[PDB]
Amino acid sequence: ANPCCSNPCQNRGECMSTGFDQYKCDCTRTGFYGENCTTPEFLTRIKLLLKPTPNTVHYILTHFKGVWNIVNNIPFLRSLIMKYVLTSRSYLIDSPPTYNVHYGYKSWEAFSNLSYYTRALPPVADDCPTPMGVKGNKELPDSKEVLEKVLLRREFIPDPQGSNMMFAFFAQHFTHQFFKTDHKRGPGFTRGLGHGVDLNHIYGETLDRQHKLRLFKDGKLKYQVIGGEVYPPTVKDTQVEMIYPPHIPENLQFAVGQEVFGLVPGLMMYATIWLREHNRVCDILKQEHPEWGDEQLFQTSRLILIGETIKIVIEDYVQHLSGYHFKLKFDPELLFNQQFQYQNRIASEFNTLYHWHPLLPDTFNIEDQEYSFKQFLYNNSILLEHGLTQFVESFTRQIAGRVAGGRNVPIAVQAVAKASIDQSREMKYQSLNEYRKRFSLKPYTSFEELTGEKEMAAELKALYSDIDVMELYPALLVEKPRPDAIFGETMVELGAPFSLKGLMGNPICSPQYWKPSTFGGEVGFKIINTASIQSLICNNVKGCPFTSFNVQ
Amino acid sequence: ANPCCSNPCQNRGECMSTGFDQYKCDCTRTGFYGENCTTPEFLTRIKLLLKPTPNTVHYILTHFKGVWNIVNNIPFLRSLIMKYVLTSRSYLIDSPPTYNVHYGYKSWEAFSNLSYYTRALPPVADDCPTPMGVKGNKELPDSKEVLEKVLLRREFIPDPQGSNMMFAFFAQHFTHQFFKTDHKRGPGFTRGLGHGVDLNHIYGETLDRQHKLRLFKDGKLKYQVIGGEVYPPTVKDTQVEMIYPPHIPENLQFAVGQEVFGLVPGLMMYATIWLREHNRVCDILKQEHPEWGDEQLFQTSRLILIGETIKIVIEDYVQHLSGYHFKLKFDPELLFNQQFQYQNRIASEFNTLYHWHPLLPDTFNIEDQEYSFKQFLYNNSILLEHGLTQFVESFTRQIAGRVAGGRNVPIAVQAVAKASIDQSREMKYQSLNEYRKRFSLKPYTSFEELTGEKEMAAELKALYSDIDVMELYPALLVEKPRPDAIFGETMVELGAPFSLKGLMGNPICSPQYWKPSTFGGEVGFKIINTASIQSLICNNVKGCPFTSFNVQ
Ligand code: HEM
Ligand code: HEM
Ligand SMILES: *[C@@H]1O[C@H](CO)[C@@H](O[C@@H]2O[C@H](CO)[C@@H](O[C@@H]3O[C@H](CO)[C@@H](O)[C@H](O)[C@H]3NC(C)=O)[C@H](O)[C@H]2NC(C)=O)[C@H](O)[C@H]1NC(C)=O
Ligand SMILES: *[C@@H]1O[C@H](CO)[C@@H](O[C@@H]2O[C@H](CO)[C@@H](O[C@@H]3O[C@H](CO)[C@@H](O)[C@H](O)[C@H]3NC(C)=O)[C@H](O)[C@H]2NC(C)=O)[C@H](O)[C@H]1NC(C)=O
Ligand SMILES: CC(C)(C)c1cc2c(cc1Cl)C=C(C(=O)O)[C@@H](C(F)(F)F)O2
Ligand SMILES: CC(C)(C)c1cc2c(cc1Cl)C=C(C(=O)O)[C@@H](C(F)(F)F)O2
Ligand SMILES: CCCCCCCCO[C@@H]1O[C@H](CO)[C@@H](O)[C@H](O)[C@H]1O
Ligand SMILES: *[C@@H]1O[C@H](CO)[C@@H](O)[C@H](O)[C@H]1NC(C)=O
Ligand SMILES: *[C@@H]1O[C@H](CO)[C@@H](O)[C@H](O)[C@H]1NC(C)=O
Ligand SMILES: *[C@H]1O[C@H](CO)[C@@H](O)[C@H](O)[C@H]1NC(C)=O
Ligand SMILES: *[C@H]1O[C@H](CO)[C@@H](O)[C@H](O)[C@H]1NC(C)=O
Repeated sequence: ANPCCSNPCQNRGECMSTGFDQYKCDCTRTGFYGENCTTPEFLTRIKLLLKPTPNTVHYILTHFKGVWNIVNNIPFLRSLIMKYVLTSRSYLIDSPPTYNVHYGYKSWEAFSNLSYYTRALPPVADDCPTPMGVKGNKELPDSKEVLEKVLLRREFIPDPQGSNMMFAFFAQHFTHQFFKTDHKRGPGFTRGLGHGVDLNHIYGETLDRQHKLRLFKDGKLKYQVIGGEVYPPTVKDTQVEMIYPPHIPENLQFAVGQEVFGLVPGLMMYATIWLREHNRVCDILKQEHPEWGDEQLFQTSRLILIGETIKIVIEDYVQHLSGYHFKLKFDPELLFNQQFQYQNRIASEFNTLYHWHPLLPDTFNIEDQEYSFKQFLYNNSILLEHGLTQFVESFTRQIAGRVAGGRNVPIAVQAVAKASIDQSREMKYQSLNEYRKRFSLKPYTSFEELTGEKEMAAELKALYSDIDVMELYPALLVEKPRPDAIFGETMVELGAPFSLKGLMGNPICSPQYWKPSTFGGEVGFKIINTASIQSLICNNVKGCPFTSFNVQ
Repeated sequence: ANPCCSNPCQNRGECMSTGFDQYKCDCTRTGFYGENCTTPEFLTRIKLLLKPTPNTVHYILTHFKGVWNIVNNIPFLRSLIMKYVLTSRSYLIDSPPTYNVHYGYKSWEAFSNLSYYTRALPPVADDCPTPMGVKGNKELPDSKEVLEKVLLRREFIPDPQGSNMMFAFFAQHFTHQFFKTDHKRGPGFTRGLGHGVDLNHIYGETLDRQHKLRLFKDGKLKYQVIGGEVYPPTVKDTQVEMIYPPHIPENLQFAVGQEVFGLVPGLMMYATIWLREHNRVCDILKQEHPEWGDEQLFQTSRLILIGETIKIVIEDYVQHLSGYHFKLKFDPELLFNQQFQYQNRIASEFNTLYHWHPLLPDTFNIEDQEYSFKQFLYNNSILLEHGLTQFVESFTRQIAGRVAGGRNVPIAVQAVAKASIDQSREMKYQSLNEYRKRFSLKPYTSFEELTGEKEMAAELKALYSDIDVMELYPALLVEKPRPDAIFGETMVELGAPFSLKGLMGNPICSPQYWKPSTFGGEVGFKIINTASIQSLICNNVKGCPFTSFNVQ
């Protein structure tokens, strides 16, 4: 009987109850007034008429290759354009943060406690008649049925943007430093207390773990040689807890920063490349500074690789996803005269939307073999057999699957995609349309509008009845794609504002950090400002193989 | 060894070592260039010709009362002047933070680890030949020697600005939520992980402790009634940990946020006052929101009390130090069109500079009683015998001591003063003049200029030999005060920027937090926006006694 269950307040205003059956919207700063904040101020009307849509802005950025080439080669214009991509999205995220799984009103508990993931929209209250609020049946549809009807794979669908296994395993590698759900406490809690890109997946969370993995000479990380080739050290040597099953022998239990990376050989491939990069950067700084000791050689090297990570994510990874002919840029200076809060907190909804399991193929194709999931998982024997070089050639070739578009989730991993739906409801996620309004988008008026077709749309109607009851995770994996694109509209417009805050809100982008002495001089600063996915591979893998986040 | 020991790089330039005996300065965004960042850019010269000194500004806000009398009453103007006091300060503090006691270069470990206090200037390196880097003798003067000669009180010196014991105990009480040193680890570490105004001294550091302190009905805090007067609850009842000497009987072991507050009866005064307040705010919030439950009551009250703390801090407490005829405002909307980061980290030098033990009188005077240190400390029966009303009346009347100007630390607490000296040296603090430069003040050119007299200057020159080797903390309590003022130049110009960062950087002062609905309605917002020390006492002390931070 909470009178805010129906989400009455609009355009980002806030609902407060003023009696057992009465509510009241606080419209402050929202550019609208009236009972439910639906009447615009004069200025706000003009702003709306002149502002374009996400789908129109997408057209321009993905057409006119000749105009964008002129723009891409004038340094001054390129910067101005990129500034606009950055600034036009900051307002979409709340920072300092606000809600979480247990708090639908701003509290000190919801602000102070770094073990929760924060939330873009608050959770439906426990005393609301229906799960979404006051719309829909008493219980949501069966998740197993949604899994089977519109998510699972029949015939493999490839990414028409030509993504590959270098890209998928890099997605999985990067993200698994900040997305680390503490399943003991629940779906809405986290073990990455750094909230953002601290490279804990190489160096460890605690100080205790960090020291076990360090050599204490020349700033380096422990390692071992097998087959005349540098690999991570063992568990028997170092004492770092890893999640292996007991039938793995001692000499194959590798130790790295992220306790879970032993369970896939693609994770452990990047694992070894990033480790090699650290020790390579140690050698560079050592020559520049023979006066430096072990700690400063280490602590500076970590700063450089946080620089490299962010650089590649913006100019190779997000560049590849985007589709754009415009060349994106990592250059923190664009924000020094703007209103940016250098800070971040991981949103539950960012974790949920990044479950891109439809990328994974039915088999894994290295050299002359086709490995199955049961053969691939837990099996580092494969790595040593083939070597880093063969892995890179082979995974640059193999094509990954389409995320949006529906019905392309691998059966090996059906359990996982079902968990995504169940844990959403358990965390009390508001509906798709309330989430699209939250990020300034037009609500879908039908299931056919969502999927751009008739078969899955017809299924989804029968199961949900009202389009305003449709859920976020499933909608993302079924949404109509952009032309020859990997993703739909909702994925990108929610995904991007979350991502940019965790990349640019890193303290090394802050004015007082972003200067050459921070990283050991000009020589260091240049590693960050010329890093790429192709050089990361070439510097650290025998014979310097060609690579890319797309098939050729 | 280290070729940056002599502190070459001026104007905030950062020193780096490019080999065993050769350095380099990073002048990025300083305004200067050249080997040591000393050659000014054109606009920098121009700005230094127009900027007035801090003493010029001080004189202007403390004269012209007929002109400030009009400004105050015309709200348009008032706001423009506050916005000047707020923004003129901001360039001084590093936010995100940078250094700490172990790291004199920037590092993930220094940024990431919330257990340290931060550092405004970096530590002096270990392998430097002297304590201040290169200047002075092998070792500093004997701290006993320093303490006895210029710091200890001979005869009591009253504060010319009329500061009383209400102000003494508000200072101690208020700041002991974020100055909470971890003496097992060492002086550069903290137990206060909110690095700010979270009010852990009323509610607790951990969710564990807070729950033990709460009533779980109407959002209230637990309490007991002794002779018709409401006091905090026992340790028996709560199970919360406090620090009492063995002889204290079960019924006088009170339970409060900060575990150390039982030791001093003046602290217990304010802890009982704010507890009565919290519960008072709950009763109001229930007449308004009879729908609400226990969590939402407790949590909105705790948000409201934070705002009252900040309100009273700026418009009574800091207003009283200032001596200004102009009336300060607490208004978060003044920073909504400025660049300002909404975060903070407490800094060692803030901790050190706020050891204002010269405030303490020779005895604590209540009704017709003059209690000694020995009698006053650890003895809460004194508070139960006289009662809140009479504690307030007595403390509104009793003048506290002058801090600056020398020779006013009372003997009882001399070991504290010495420790302040010795711990600074332990934490490798730099010189006084290195700190004055850092906050854009003029370095002192002699001990006589610093003190404004002859006798202490001669004894200090005899000990230190060179003005450039003088230490920060003893300097603060020796400094020539402003005309009839409690402090001098240095204390304020370092103090104010650190503090405004802790007041205004509070998450409750951002755009998304600062609006009626965060505080449960317009009623709740009114309780912050008309808060004062006078009303805090009036509503929570029997007979609404008159109070103030200065003797009539
Ligand atoms: C063979 C490779 C993979 C396997 C075996 C796998 C399987 C799993 C499993 C079992 C979970 C735990 C879910 C739960 O218990 O509820 C998980 C989490 C997750 N996966 Fe994968 N997945 C793989 C590849 C990927 C890829 C390519 C991505 C794309 C970036 C991805 C994204 C995620 C995300 C975001 C989570 C949640 C992380 C967290 O909250 O802790 N996964 N995966
Ligand atoms: C009148 C009774 C007081 C006594 C007996 C006293 C004595 C002491 C002692 C023994 C310590 C170190 C041990 C501890 O943490 O308990 C200390 C530290 C300190 N004192 Fe006091 N003091 C008194 C009042 C004040 C006042 C009026 C102020 C004014 C602001 C003040 C400011 C501080 C500060 C900021 C610290 C450092 C605390 C920390 O870092 O944890 N004290 N004092
Ligand atoms: C961030 O929020 C979390 C959720 O509130 C806190 O984690 C919770 O800490 C509680 C104790 O401080 C646990 O409460 C349980 O309480 C009973 C009653 O006293 C105890 O017997 C139980 O042992 C205790 N724990 C368990 C596991 O039963 C909560 O369980 C615990 N976690 C969860 C998921 O609820 C964090 O402490 C908080 N952060 C901070 C700094 O306080
Ligand atoms: C933030 O900073 C603090 C300083 O680095 C950390 O506190 C230190 O944690 C260490 C744990 O790794 C303690 O180590 C002691 O010393 C040896 C070193 O080899 C260990 O084996 C011992 O087990 C350990 N204990 C004893 C009794 O020797 C440090 O002593 C400890 N304290 C201090 C004052 O330095 C914090 O851990 C750190 N937090 C994080 C998250 O990084
Ligand atoms: C808007 C634009 C340029 C297309 C864009 C696309 C992005 C990202 C950022 C931007 Cl600005 C970051 C992404 C990530 O971090 O994975 C992904 C995202 F789908 F959002 F998840 O693609
Ligand atoms: C510049 C002006 C207005 C005089 C000023 C004075 C202050 C403070 C803030 C300002 Cl803006 C805060 C203070 C504190 O927190 O105790 C003290 C300080 F001495 F600085 F420590 O007095
Ligand atoms: C009450 C604390 C003083 C006892 C310790 C002896 C310190 C001696 O110090 C002397 O004190 C004289 C009298 O105040 C001053 O005139 C001298 O300048 C000073 O050197
Ligand atoms: C693991 O990989 C090895 C090496 O190719 C292979 O022979 C073996 O069958 C795999 N083991 C399992 C349990 O699948
Ligand atoms: C504390 O003061 C009271 C008077 O209020 C006195 O009776 C008592 O002796 C003192 N207590 C102790 C433990 O010294
Ligand atoms: C808000 O709009 C109007 C009042 O202007 C009212 O008819 C409507 O019922 C209000 N809110 C909802 C959720 O219907
Ligand atoms: C910096 O100042 C000048 C260079 O202009 C040089 O003579 C001097 O020795 C340098 N170092 C120091 C410590 O002043």
